[PDB]
Amino acid sequence: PRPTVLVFDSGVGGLSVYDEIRHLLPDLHYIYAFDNVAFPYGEKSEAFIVERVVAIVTAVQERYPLALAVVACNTASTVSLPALREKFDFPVVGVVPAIKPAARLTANGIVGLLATRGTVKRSYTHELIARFANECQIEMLGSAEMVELAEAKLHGEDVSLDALKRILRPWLRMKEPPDTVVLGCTHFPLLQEELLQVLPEGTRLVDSGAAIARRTAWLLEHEAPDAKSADANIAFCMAMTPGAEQLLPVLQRYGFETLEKLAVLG
Ligand SMILES: CC(=O)N[C@H]1[C@@H](OP(=O)(O)OP(=O)(O)OC[C@H]2O[C@@H](n3ccc(=O)[nH]c3=O)[C@H](O)[C@@H]2O)O[C@H](CO)[C@@H](O)[C@@H]1O[C@H](C)C(=O)N[C@@H](C)C(=O)O
Ligand SMILES: N[C@@H](CCC(=O)O)C(=O)O
Repeated sequence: PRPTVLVFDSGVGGLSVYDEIRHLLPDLHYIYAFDNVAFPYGEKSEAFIVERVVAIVTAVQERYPLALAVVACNTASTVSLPALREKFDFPVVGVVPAIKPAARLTANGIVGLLATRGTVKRSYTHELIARFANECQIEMLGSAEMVELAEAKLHGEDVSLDALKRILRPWLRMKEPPDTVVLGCTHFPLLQEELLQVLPEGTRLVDSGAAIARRTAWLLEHEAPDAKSADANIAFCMAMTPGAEQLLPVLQRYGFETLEKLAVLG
């Protein structure tokens, strides 16, 4: 039996964070849960999102006591953390765009932020940009379409590079584009290869994955309750739809043998 860790996202983006966590802590009892019923969260009202994520974690907790939970979703983290930390007695990890380290890595002072449409309109974002990136200029680019490209990719469809170039056209037309790009959407690291083929040579991609993994390992050491299981890793969807089912092969490649429907009360 090993500590049970939940990794949550509205869709497949959570898998990029999970991938980093499992690389650091490979023997844990992982539970991956994705809200295919309410995806995408980017458009949704914040009041709905908070209630929804709290309800999903509540349902997961009923199936398995949790040692720790990761909200590997930018559009949910910020607004949901206080509520989740109040209701549960296990540490909760959140995610915010890696602007801070990107600001210390840029050489030309131009830092780009790729996030979903809803994330670039949040006050939480605008604030972080001023708090740890006062010495550099931030180029924001929100794209709900890129999220879909990531979803498509893990569903078996090939990513159209032309679609990406179009989305990134603004940056490709810059005299001096960002030399550092923050992936502020957990779906984006999944498109790393494609992004590197389209973005100008020398662009460095930065995300929160490895840092989340380290934070997870620290919490499992200094805060997580003794909640463990010997059961194999499992993936939960909120509705057994063709779309969710189509993720089975990828989920299996990621280490989740089974995909089951989770009953949620919210
Ligand atoms: C060990 C620690 O306290 N880390 C905090 C610190 O990040 P810093 O860049 O200095 O170091 P790092 O831990 O290597 O993190 C790198 C980057 O990864 C991301 N990161 C890291 C840890 C985490 O739990 N969540 C997260 O989103 C951040 O964008 C951070 O900017 O400063 C960041 C900016 O304030 C914090 O988001 C980050 O997480 C802490 C644990 C935190 O409070 N995170 C938020 C999400 C929360 O729990 O409410
Ligand atoms: N994984 C995405 C979720 C995108 C969405 O649901 O709109 C994020 O980090 O917010």
